[PDB]
Parts: sequence; C-alpha cells; structure tokens
Amino acid sequence: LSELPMPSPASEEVGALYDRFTALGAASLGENLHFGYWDSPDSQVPLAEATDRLTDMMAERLRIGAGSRVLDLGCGVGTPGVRIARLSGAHVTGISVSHEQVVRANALAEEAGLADRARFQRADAMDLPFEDESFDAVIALESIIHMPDRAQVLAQVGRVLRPGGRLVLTDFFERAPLAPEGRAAVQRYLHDFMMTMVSAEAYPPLLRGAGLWLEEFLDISDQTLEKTFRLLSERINSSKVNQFDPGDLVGVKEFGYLLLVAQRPGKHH
Amino acid sequence: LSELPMPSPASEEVGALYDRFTALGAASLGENLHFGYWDSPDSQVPLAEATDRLTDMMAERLRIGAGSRVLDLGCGVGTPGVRIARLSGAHVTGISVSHEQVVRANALAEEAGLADRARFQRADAMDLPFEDESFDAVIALESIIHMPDRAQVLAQVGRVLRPGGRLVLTDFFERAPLAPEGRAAVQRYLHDFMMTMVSAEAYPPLLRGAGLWLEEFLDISDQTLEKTFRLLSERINSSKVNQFDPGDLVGVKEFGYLLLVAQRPG
Repeated sequence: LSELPMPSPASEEVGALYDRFTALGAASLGENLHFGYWDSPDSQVPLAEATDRLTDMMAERLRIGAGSRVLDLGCGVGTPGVRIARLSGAHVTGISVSHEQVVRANALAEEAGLADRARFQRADAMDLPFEDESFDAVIALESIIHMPDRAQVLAQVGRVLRPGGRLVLTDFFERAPLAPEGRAAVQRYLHDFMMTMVSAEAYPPLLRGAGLWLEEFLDISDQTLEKTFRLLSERINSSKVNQFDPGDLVGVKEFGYLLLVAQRPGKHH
Repeated sequence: LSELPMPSPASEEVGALYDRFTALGAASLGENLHFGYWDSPDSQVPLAEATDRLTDMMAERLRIGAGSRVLDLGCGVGTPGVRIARLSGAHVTGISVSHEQVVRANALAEEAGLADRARFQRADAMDLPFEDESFDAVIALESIIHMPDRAQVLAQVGRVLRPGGRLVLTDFFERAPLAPEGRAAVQRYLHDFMMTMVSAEAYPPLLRGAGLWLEEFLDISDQTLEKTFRLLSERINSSKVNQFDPGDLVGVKEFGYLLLVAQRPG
C-alpha cells in the first residue's frame, strides 16, 4: 500500500522543473527521457539503444501504420515521438506543458525532415484540446508519473481515442510494501521530480472509469530500473546540478516499473 | 463485481460432477479441457491445435526445462500435464479432485512412455499434500475457476513454490458490467459447471496475500472465447442433455478470459 507519501505534482510546474532540465544537461538534442530495456541484466547494449528499445516495444503495442494518428502524451524533447513517425510512418501529435520541450521536439522533427508528420504542441493532458475520437492510439511514455490526477488524464485519453484504439503507457508502482531503508530514496525521487506512484489494482477501475479495458499489465522492473540507475550514477559521479542519487534506488527491490496496455471497446478502420 | 449470482463450488462436489463428465467420455483421453487460443479472429487453425497453443504459451511462461518440477494444479484428463513433460523434459505432478480424471491422466502418462515423468493423484489445492519449496513452477490452467477460495489456493501455491518460481494460471473475469441480456447466459454457465469469476483488480491483492508478485496480466478474451464457443455450439448442433449452447455466450463481450503470471521473490 502507498505508505511512503506522494507529492501532488502540478502541470505547469512540472514544465518548470523540465524547462530547466530538458535544457542545460538532463536533455539537450536527441535524448530519450526514459529508462532502458535490456534482454538480460548482463546485456551491455549502450543506454541509447535500450531506451529506443523500450520505445519500440511500446510502439508495437499501439498497432499502427502509415496514416495512423498517434497522440504522444508527454513528449519530452521529442525523441520517441519522431522515432515512431519515422519508423512507422504514422502521424504523431505530441503535447508537452514545457515550452522548451515543444521547441526542442519540433526541432527534432524538422532535423528529421518530418516537420509535418510529427508536430508538437503546447497542451495539458488534464484538458486535451482535441475533438472526440481523433486518435487511433495514445502513447504515454514515462509521463503519467508526472501528472496530477491519473483519473482525469485517463478520461481525456478515453474521449479522444477512437473505438478500438489503444493506450500504452509506463508508470511507477509498488511491487509489494517497501522496505523502510528504501522508502527514503523512493520519496526523494518521487518528490524531487514531482512524481506519484499507484497500486497495481488501482488501474483496472481507473481504466474502466475512463472507458478503457485493461489489455496488458507487465512488470518490466527487472529489465529497466537497476541497469539504468547504475549507468546514470556512474555518469553523475565520474563528473566531479544537484545531488540526485540513482543508486539509492538500486536494489530497493519493491520499487516497480510497469508497461500497461488498455483498449477502448469497439473496432477501427 | 457483485451483480451475478455465483455458486461457491465444493471440491468433492466438483469431483463428482467431473467424474460423471469423464466417465462418459465427454472428456476423453488426450483431450484438452480449455479454450483454444488464436492469433486472429479468422484464422482457421482447428480447435485441437488451438487448445495446444494455449498450453504451449502458458508453459513457456513457466520458464522451465529438463528436470524442473512442475505442479499441474488441477489437471483434467492429463493432456496438458503430459504434453509439458513430453516437450520440456520436466517432472510434472498433477492433481484433480475428480477421481476419474486422475485415472485418465495416469492412463495418458502410461501410453506416452512418461509414467515416470508425469504423475497424477487425487488432491485439493486448498490443502496441498506437498512440502514447502518443492516446486519450480505451478501452472493452473482453467482450474482455479472451479476451486472454492482463490486466496487460500494462492497461499498454498506460494508455500510450495520455490524462491524465484512462477505461477501461470488462466481465470474468468468481468471485463465491464454485464448488460442484462448477457448475464442470463453467464449465470447459468457459472452455475452449471461449478465455476466463479473475479475482477482484474481482485488479483494483485490476492497475489500479495500469498507472497506473490504480479508479473503479467493479459486479457486474452478476444483470442479465446468467441471462436471456441462458436465451434462448440456448431457441433452441439450436430447433436440432433438440454445441456448448453455455449453460443448464448457468444456476443457477450463483457465476459472475459485472463492469462496471469506471478512470481515468488528470489
């Protein structure tokens, strides 16, 4: 249960934490703002290729193709969004609440020669400025974590999703009650980057509230968390801006990262 | 969650129902008592290979091999238990509350040459006659739907599973509240086969209670229910027991079939 507390992260305030960070060193030009995925804890694929692997894993669950309309909910500096449009030929509308993020993602699309296939826009998933049933698929890649109310966001997704459309997302969750030594570092994370964390059984009724049926819940904690936290702390400490420590999380084994797929009943074109 | 009336099945009464099923041949040697799985709605892969398809997909999630000890938690006439022993080289121990099923399952093991690697015995998953940390993996293939209490059944699995071992089960569930028309067919189905049904959010606490972490939840309704129910009614139409169509269940989109994987921590 959610014993270790939660910040209540704010939309146009998470866009300040990251108008600061997706800029000046946490993210400049072509970076995935999410964990890597590795086939075995001993695989030594570089981080960049494992980040795109998580993207690709999730894009395949969208079940899209050229001419598909994808909504990119929380788009970072745009690396997964323009990747999906380039590899699949689908059309991508991404939204961010940070201005720097919109600017950088639109630059990435343009550098790719795709400024019209991938378009990025200032908008808030709490209140989606898109008409009903305008999207074939929605991807929220490491982004619902930063959002204030999962219930509202999920209802917005379910309104703009066409029937038969699919939502695929990642999220933090509690695999089992947390060790006490670990909860210090799990709230230092959740609080210093304005994140919350749900219970696994929270999602079925959340999703049902928004018109979606859970299709897939997949714990990918053992393929994502540790190796990324290692590779990042080895970066930060081999470089002589604050004291965010990944390692304190390495091994707090009850901390969990989940891939989820929900579907809006009906069927598509 | 709490709309349809469900029986609360008793082990020995389910054993008696299925003894009668088995002893006629309704469940005959080498037959699977579970849904087919199909990758797309129109593929014409026949029922038997679709049924083995589900077995193989669940068996690979066990993550087992030659010399794994596998508990076949509710085994039927033995067909998937002996198939797993034949194709993977593991040691399968299966159980049923049905005496006639246990007989057919040992019979199947004998005819395949695997009576030493696939064993079956009468038992109840509420009270597992097995040591702690005895099994590398448990599989419960459409079996828990007939069992009396999921929390206790899961506690047993948790106790006999070894650290790092996995539970793979299927189960019935409510995808969304049932339209009135639907629950007509579903209620008599749950009743007439001594089965119950859960909710997707039910399992993560149930699993936890038993010391098990949820690893995979998968709605496989659209690959299993409709095509299976339809082929079954078309050949029960061939039969011209006031028994059932399974067809009154087709088109009840809210009735669901789930595949689930949980682990015991290393």
